[PDB]
Amino acid sequence: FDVDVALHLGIAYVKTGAVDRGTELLERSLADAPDNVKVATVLGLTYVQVQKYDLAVPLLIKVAEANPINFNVRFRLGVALDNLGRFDEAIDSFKIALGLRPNEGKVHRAIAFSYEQMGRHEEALPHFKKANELDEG
Repeated sequence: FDVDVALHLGIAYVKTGAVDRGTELLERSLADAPDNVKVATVLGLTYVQVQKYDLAVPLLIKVAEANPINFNVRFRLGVALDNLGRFDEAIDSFKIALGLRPNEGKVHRAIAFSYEQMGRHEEALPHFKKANELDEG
């Protein structure tokens, strides 16, 4: 069973719409199986850079299962989910990113925006507060 072929066969089914079938393959290529996980991490993060949020998400979710405590992966998966309009998933992933680094203001900010996009202003406020008291001064 060829893993390089699974990741790329996986990603093409995601873009195609069959997000179930691809994510099976993607999962099947990152296991505690390889280092294909490094390749999936760069693709995932790059797809968020290049605003292909559609595709970044399954990767970064399966990356996150395989490397559960990569801060940048939970943070950018948050950013991508937020751009897809999946705000609860985004807050949930930003919460974990803050768990790994409680003093990244950029993460309080992002979570404040996700709440606001749901029209939940009182919940946004403390994060806006913490976001501001976590840089100068």
